[PDB]
Formats: sequence, C-alpha cells, structure tokens
Amino acid sequence: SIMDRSEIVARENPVITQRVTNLLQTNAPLLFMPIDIHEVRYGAYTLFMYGSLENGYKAEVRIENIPVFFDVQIEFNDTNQLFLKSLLTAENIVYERLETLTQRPVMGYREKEKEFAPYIRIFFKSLYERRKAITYLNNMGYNTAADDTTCYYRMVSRELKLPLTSWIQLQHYSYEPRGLVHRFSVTPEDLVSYQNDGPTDHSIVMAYDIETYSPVKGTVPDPNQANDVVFMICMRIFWIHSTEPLASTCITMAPCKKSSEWTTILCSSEKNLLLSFAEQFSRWAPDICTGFNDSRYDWPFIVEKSMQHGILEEIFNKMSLFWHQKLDTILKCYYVKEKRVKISAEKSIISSFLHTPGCLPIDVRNMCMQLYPKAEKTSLKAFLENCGLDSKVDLPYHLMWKYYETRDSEKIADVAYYCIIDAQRCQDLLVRHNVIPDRREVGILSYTSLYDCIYYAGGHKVCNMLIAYAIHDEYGRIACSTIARGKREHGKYPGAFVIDPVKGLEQDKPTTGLDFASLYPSLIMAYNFSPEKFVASRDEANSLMAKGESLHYVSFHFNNRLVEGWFVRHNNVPDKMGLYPKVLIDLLNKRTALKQELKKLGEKKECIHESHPGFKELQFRHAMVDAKQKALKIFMNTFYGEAGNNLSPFFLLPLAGGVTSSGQYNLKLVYNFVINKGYGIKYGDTDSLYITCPDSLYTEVTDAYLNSQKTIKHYEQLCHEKVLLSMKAMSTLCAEVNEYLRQDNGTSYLRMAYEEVLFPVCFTGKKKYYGIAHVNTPNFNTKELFIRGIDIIKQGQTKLTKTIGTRIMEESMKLRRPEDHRPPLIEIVKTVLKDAVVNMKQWNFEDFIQTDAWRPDKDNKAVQIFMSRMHARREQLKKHGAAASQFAEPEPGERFSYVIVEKQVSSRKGDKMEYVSEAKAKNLPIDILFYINNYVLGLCARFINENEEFQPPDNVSNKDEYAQRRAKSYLQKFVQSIHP
DNA sequence: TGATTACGAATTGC
DNA sequence: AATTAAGCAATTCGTAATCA
Ligand SMILES: Cc1cn([C@H]2C[C@H](O)[C@@H](COP(=O)(O)OP(=O)(O)OP(=O)(O)O)O2)c(=O)[nH]c1=O
Ligand SMILES: [Mg+2]
Repeated sequence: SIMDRSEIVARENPVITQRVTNLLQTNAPLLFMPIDIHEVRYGAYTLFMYGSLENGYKAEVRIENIPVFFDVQIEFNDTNQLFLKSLLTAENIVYERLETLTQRPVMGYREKEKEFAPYIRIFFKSLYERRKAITYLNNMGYNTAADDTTCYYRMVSRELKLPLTSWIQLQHYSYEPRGLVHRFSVTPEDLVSYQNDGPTDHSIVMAYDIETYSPVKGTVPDPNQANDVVFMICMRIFWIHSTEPLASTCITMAPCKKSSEWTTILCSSEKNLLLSFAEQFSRWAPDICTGFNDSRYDWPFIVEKSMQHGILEEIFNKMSLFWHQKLDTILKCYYVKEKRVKISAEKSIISSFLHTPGCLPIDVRNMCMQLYPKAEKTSLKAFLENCGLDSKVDLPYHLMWKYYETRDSEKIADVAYYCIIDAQRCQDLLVRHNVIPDRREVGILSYTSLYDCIYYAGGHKVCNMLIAYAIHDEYGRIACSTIARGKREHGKYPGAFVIDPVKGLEQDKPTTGLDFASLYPSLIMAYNFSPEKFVASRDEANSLMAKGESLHYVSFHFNNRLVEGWFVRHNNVPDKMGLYPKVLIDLLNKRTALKQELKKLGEKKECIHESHPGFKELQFRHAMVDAKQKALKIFMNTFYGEAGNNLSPFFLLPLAGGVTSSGQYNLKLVYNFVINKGYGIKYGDTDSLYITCPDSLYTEVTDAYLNSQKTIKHYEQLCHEKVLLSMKAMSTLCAEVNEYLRQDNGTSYLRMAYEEVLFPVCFTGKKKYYGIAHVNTPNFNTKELFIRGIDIIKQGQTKLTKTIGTRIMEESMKLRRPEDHRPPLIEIVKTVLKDAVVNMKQWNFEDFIQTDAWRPDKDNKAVQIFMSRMHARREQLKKHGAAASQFAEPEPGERFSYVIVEKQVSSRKGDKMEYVSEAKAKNLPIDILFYINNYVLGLCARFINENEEFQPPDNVSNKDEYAQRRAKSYLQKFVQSIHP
C-alpha cells in the first residue's frame, strides 16, 4: 500500500534494476539464486524454486520434464523384461518405458574383465507410483539402485550437477510477470551453474517477535484458554549479510506515541491484528523468516488463535505463493508438529512451526545450541554475552502487566522499543556468527538443499556425497543404493588402545607428546579401505596373491566369533585407488589450507599486545577459523562412523575392525621403535604418545648450574635450557620416526606431528593428566593449566569442587629447587582439605547450586522422587487454594537448578532436593558434610592414588579400583578425625 | 542391622 | 493418507537387593 518489495529494491539498486529490466525486455540470460524448494507428488512432477534475482526481485522458477526413474540389476533378457513388467502391472502400477545399461556395482571386488554388470531402468510419472514400485520390488527380493524414497530433489541435484544452494544461470526461458512475482518456465537442458564468483547477492530476511498477556497473575499465557490474548507483533527486514534495517513495523492494540523509526498500525480486535500481520507479510515477501524461541511459544500460539477465530485459510493463502489450499490439507501437510532436531549424541529438541511456500523458517536458538553444545545456560543473555555483544535487553513481565493495565501510550512505546531490540538481536547473532554462508557451503559440498542443512544431521550428507562421486567416476559409473540390508545384530566391535600410565608427578624430566595427523582417514588412504576392494573368501585372496597383487589381511573377534577378511592395495597408482581414498584426499586439502591460514593468523596475533583495541577481533577471527577446521574434522570422521553404522547402506564390519586394528598395530610399532632407541615413554592413547628424554642430554647445563650460587633465577635458566633442548631433540626424533614409518608401509600418508612440551607434568590416572603448556618458547608465569578430564571441567559440578581442584593443582607446579623442601602430593591434598573442612565460614549461597536435566523417558532414580514430591505438594496446595506455579515441572529436555538442604526427623537424595527459589525464600540451611563426603573425597582420592600404602598384592587384577577405594576410606577417616 | 554388588544414567576423551 | 538417527573406551554416582 505504502511501500512494497519492488519499490525498495528499485530505490536501493537503481543501475542493476535498469540492467535487469533491459535483459528481461531483450530476453537475455539472467542470474537466479534459490532459497526454498517445494515439489508436487501426485500428477506430473514439477520442481518449484523460490529465490532472488540480481537486483532483489523475488522470482519463482518451475522446472518441467524432470525424468523419474529407478534401476534394478537383473539381466538384459527380454523374458526377464516381460516378466518384470507383468509383475509390475499385476499390482495396478502404470509405467512409461524401459531401458537397459551397464554399471559397476559398489559391493565386492571384481577383476577388469568382469567389472561391469547389467541394469534395467524403469521410468515413471508422479512420485507415488515410483515409491510404491520401489517398495514392492524391494520386498519381493530384488537388488535396486538409485532408491531414494523420502526426497527426490537430492537425486536431481546430484544427477544434473546443479547445486540448489548457489547461483544458477538462466538461458532460453519463458517469462510472465504476475503482480509482484516473475513466473519463469524452464526445461532441464537449459540452466547450468555459474562457475565464476557471483555478485554480492540480495535476499531478504525478516525477524519478528510477539508479546502476549494474561489476566491471572504469575502464569505463562496459554492459547487453549479464552481471554488471554496476543497484543503486539513487531517485525523488521534486513539483507542477508547486513545488520542495518530496511523497514520495521509494529502492530498493537493499545494506543502508543508515534515514533520516527517504525510505522505503527492500530487495530481494535484480535482478528484485525492477525489480518494486518498477514497483509504486511504478503507485501514484503520475506525470503527467510526468523525469531528467537519461536518454534516453541510463538507459532503454535498464532495457529491456535487463528483456528479458534477460524481464519487460518485466509492467513495461509495470503502468505503463500503456491495455489489455493483447504484447511484440512493445511493441518495435515503444511503444519509441522513435534519435529526432532539433534544437537549432541545424547540430546534432542522439539520444534513446531508453519511452513508457507516461498519462505524458510529458521530458529536462532537451535543454531546457537548447535554451535555451542556444552553450554549450561541457554538463554538470549548468555549467548549474547558469550560472543561479545551488548547484553541487558530484557524487560520484567510484571512491569509489562502493569503497563498494559494502565493503558498509557508511553508505556506501549517503551514495550515496542524493547521488542524491536529483541527482534534486532536475532539478526545481530546471525550476522556475527556467519551462519547462512557456512550451511550454503555445506550444501554445495554435499549436493543438498538448505532446509536439510538446517533441520538434519550429517549421515545423509555423507551418503549423498559418496553416491554423487560414485556416479561421476572417470573409468565408469558406480551404482549405489540407499536402502539398508542384512540382519541386525547387537553388540560392539573392539577398538582403540590405552597404555597404563606411570602415575605421579614429574618435575625433573620434560615430557613431549606426538600424535598422528588424521589417523583413520590416513589409514583408509594407505590400505584402500573401500567397499569395491574387499575380498571375503580365502581362495580368492590366495589366487590374487598368486597372480601378483598386494593384499592387506584383517582379523578380530566379535560376539565369540572370528571376523576375517582381505583388502586390495593400490601400490601408488592413480588408476588403482579406491573411492573412499579419493573423497578423503579431496577433503584433506581444504583442511590443510585452513590450517595454514590459522597459523598465519596466530603468528600475526602473537605480535599484538593485549591492550590494543584490535585484539578482540583477531581472537574472534582465530576462533572462527578453528571452529571451521574442527567442523571439517568431524565431517571427515563421520565417514568412519557411518562405515560401521548398522542402519546405513554402507555398513561393513571388516572395514571398521581393520581400521581399529591397524591403528593399534601402528601405535605399538612406534612404541617399540622409540623404546629401543633409549628414550622413555610415559603415556599413550589411540594415537597420541608422550615421551621423555634421556639423562645424558642435560649434563652440560647441570654441571654449569652446580658450580654457581644456586639461586632461583639460575634454576629458571636451567629450566629454559632444558625445554629448549627438549624441543631440539624432539624435532629430530619426529623426523626419524616419520622416515621409519614411510619405510615400513611404503607410503607417505601416515605421519607424526609435534604438539607441545609439558613441564612440570602430573598423571593422576587413565585419561587424567595435567601440566603447564609450552608451545614454541618457554614461559612459566602463566595461569593456563591445560587440564584434560580432571572432573572440574564437567557440567553438573559445583563451584566448591572447582575451587578445591584449582587450589590443589596450581600449588604442585611452583618450581621448587632440589636442595629446598620438595613436598609430596599427599601433604598438599591434606592441607587443602583441612583448610576447607575447618573454617567453613568462607562459603556462600553460590557454591552449592547444581544443575541437572529432566528427561521423563529415562528412568533415573533421584529426580523421579523429587518430581513426585513436588507433585504431591502442588496437589496439597491446590486443595486448600493457593498459588502453585512455583512448583511447575520444567519443560522436557531442559535443565533445572537445585540445592540440598537439611531434613529433620530420609537419608536419601531426592528426599532432600529443593529448588533455588524455594530455598532462598524459606532460608533452609544447607548440609555441607553431604557435599564434602559425596563430591570432594573422590577427587582428593584420585590425586593421591599413586601412593604405595594403597597398593594391592600381586593376586588382584584391577589394582586401580582397589587403590581408589582404599584412598577414599583413608581420607574419610581423616576427615572424620579432624572435625567430628 | 552393616558390607558388598549390580545395573542404569551421566559425561569426557580419542 | 506421514516420517530421523556416525563409532568405542573409561570412570563416578545412586539406589535397591542379596549376602553374613
Ligand atoms: C574427535 C573424534 C575422533 N575420533 C577418532 C578417529 C580418529 O582417527 C581418532 C583420533 O583422532 P585425533 O588424533 O584426536 O585427531 P585426528 O588425528 O583426526 O586429527 P588431528 O591430529 O589434526 O587432531 O579418534 C572419532 O571417531 N570421532 C570423533 O569425533
Ligand atoms: Mg592426532
């Protein structure tokens, strides 16, 4: 009415607008960039793409004549063709035509003279008949290729070499201008991808938020009940790579003062507000729609209110660019309820939204959680202050209630300001973390749409990339399937190897750790762990060796059974390399380049002091590059992870077994080689290996120091020299080890890498060590203390244990001279524990709060009694009549904080748990002895495990557990003795 | 009534 | 007329059942 998309994009980019108008009039090739994808199942299959032109115009491009087909193996016999077509038509399925071709299977190894196998491809119209035919043929027991039953645009993208998340060049099109949209009709032989670097791109993203009200005190509004009401919606538009806005709108009910920044629309009813929201959405036509926590509170609220008022059809049809749809179809198809999104290996979240064609909905909270999966606080303030942005953009709810009760224009203006800022913060986060281009690159690399890049995990991306590389091979075309097959067994196969540490504190010999770089991918490259190079029979392996090939033998144990196999090597020939090695080789170069850039950035940063204003930006850029290379690393490891997954089409147990066995063999070989040279090895884990230097290297500096006055500065100089010679010797040792490995295997893929020097160091057990880190130059007056799994870095831990652990750890590394007093670890632990238990007046009501997750599906024992107790208390409170919202159950999958108090006359956790607010209201003094005896004793016993008096005789097998029990008992007796 | 054990759940390190 | 989801090794706590 006042300002639409076309006028804005013409005002912003006039020259590009004039250019695009000229090309449209002349009917010249254009550029297009997609965001959203939609397709039709019944009837003729046409693919819909919604996106942007160069200047900013919104366009929709429909592709017709996309072939629909799928492949089966069988044979070329005409009798087979007739039999298959008779079977297919016997179940009321209509097909178009049949074709024959030749392809190489993916499973098994064949010689050159019998490599190619026949295939029959069946064509179809509409996806429904194709899916039914695939299911029927697979159930009948026929091998099939292609085989993508869930989504079909992935197959189109991987077959036509047309990324759905990049620029596309339009040639020889049909054009029709309809209102604000530009209908484009194309044909697959048209198009093609844009190889060069495209322009800056111009897409529109709208961030929105809402504010609601309820008449009953202290309750979150619920759409199901009457009254309540949603009473403000504010929205703002932006480019895809910019923070400055283009337009902003506020829709409200109560009167408010006019503001120069935004436009205000005044309604007089709840229906009017939703209608105006839909109208403004239709006029702007966002390409992306965003809001914070909108998938759990906002969208269901609007949808439920609309159904209550019965205006869902109008809103959906005005927002959507697709054709008319009825209410039942909207409810069944375009309204998603309870969708599962994966965050970590043991976490998931539930999302629900409304999907209008022509716009993609994105939740900022999901992206932030996926970026930082180990964060206890998951609110806007926490994520906003983590990245370095300005926090404190929130408003109390009671103040909002009072302001709505008063019905004053200034208060409504203030709440409008706050919700506008809330809308802005989402775009701030999205631009700061650079989210959309990263997912864009992932989709380009994996041949997948952006919706999948936002709402899905990485296994299917791996499968799609493997199939895409297989079908485009230089020496043929390889057929791959997506449907899993074979019997599913329960169990685990052996893997990894950990070396028993020489426990204790080392303050005289520097220790250096060397590890393999990309161990498992390198093993795959070196030994050809590929499905097409696998031999299962012994006779075949014997014959292949007789002819003159080279094979790798694998054997291990699984479920009281021997698993045995062979693989074929490539002896440094490009023609003989497998498919997994090709993909991993292509992926490794990107990580190498990013690592070089990271090293250059670190070198540049090392020359800048902390006081310079530019230090924070350099730190941020360094962190982002590190995150990118870690993201590549996890994607690379997902290949091995999926190779052993029981639900994937690429399941092959011998591959994973051989990978793990070869890792163990290489680690043991390097261990023996280093031992037989005079060095001492203190630790090992999977690939990392920690070594110490001989005693003859430091003779000169030792003799020089022994003839001096023996002051502290002299010992500091001696330590500096020790570390320098340690690095100098370790470089040569690494070079010799790499040469030995290269001679052993015959290939340069496997290689060891230098990390750092740890001096002084302490090993408290398996997977538990700490020390001071030296990278390139010695430096001792630092506070960083490495730390790897010392139980003070976990999630559900109180501040008390962290403080005690830090106090103990930072005291054992103070660089004491040999001639001075060198105190053991036991006295440090005892002194810290005694100063903790005694003098308890140093702890406040902040060191005892601990957080835990509430998962109803999981059983647990302690939380499920606390929940029942709170439910009974709530029922008792509601009986007489009182407020009971203080004891509301947390949302499933979320974490809650709690404290432990004293219960009079029990003796169980869960009968003493209380909420933080309830405890603060009613004092409820804390039991400190419970915290001590249940949490500090284990850590303190782990520190002093190494001592001799706790050791078992030679008969006991598991010495570590026995020693831990004895240390815990000894410390328990000590703590009972010091203060009853 | 005490000591000991077994199994699920939680969380880190590769 | 409906559907996701990489692997294993190692330690620590918490409650109920069985054993002297
Ligand atoms: C981190 C990680 C490792 N692993 C396994 C496979 C790896 O080969 C093995 C050891 O990996 P690391 O030695 O931790 O790392 P890397 O060798 O892959 O790379 P870099 O040295 O540059 O850090 O751990 C997984 O299976 N999944 C994972 O998520
Ligand atoms: Mg490594």
